Amino acid sequence: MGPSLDFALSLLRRNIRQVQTDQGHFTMLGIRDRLAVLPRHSQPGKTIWIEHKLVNVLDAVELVDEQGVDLELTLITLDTNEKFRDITKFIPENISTASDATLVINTEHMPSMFVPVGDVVQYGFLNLSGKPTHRTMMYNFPTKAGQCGGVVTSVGKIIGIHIGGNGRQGFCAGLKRSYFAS
Ligand SMILES: CCOC(=O)CC[C@H](C[C@@H]1CCNC1=O)NC(=O)[C@@H](CC(=O)[C@@H](NC(=O)c1cc(C)on1)C(C)C)Cc1ccc(F)cc1
Repeated sequence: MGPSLDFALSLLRRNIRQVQTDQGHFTMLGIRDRLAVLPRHSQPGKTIWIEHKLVNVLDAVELVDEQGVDLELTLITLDTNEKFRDITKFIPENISTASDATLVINTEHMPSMFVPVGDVVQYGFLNLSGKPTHRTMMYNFPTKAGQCGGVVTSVGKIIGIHIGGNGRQGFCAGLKRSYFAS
């Protein structure tokens, strides 16, 4: 509710970017330095649109956890002029569920949008259009196409990235701090 909403708003300007790839429109969380995270499904190429600018991509590396499981997110590094404000400290050391979370969407079509998704609960194994992953979490909210990459936040942590849904529920890849270690 209110507390996750205001924390979510504090991330928006400095860290939550509108992007476009050949696959469509996505929300992108910048984490630190020139490092950001996107859904694998966005399939970033050699350039990517960020806000109004076509930006060269330094690399895109699929995020695979310490158990060898693809998390369906890719870590992208960018030929941006400025570094992102470092939000490492807001990514929890442990994958975290949360009550009354906020999902932040920021795309050209859904700009600066805060979605009260309610409680985010453990889900675990998830088969997303035939691609299996784990460590996912679920919220009973009817998320939509165009919300992938959306940032799931608690009172003061960034807990997940929206990756899929079935029309009545939504699912995020869980985040923990070690995923972003250099
Ligand atoms: C570029 C445009 O594409 C997009 O908009 C990305 C947006 C949507 C957001 C969905 C869109 C709808 N409700 C939502 O919240 N995401 C996907 O579509 C994903 C597929 C699903 O959500 C599928 N769901 C399940 O499999 C699923 C399983 C359970 C359990 O619940 N849902 C549905 C398409 C059927 C794409 C994907 C494929 C393979 C993966 F490794 C990982 C992801």
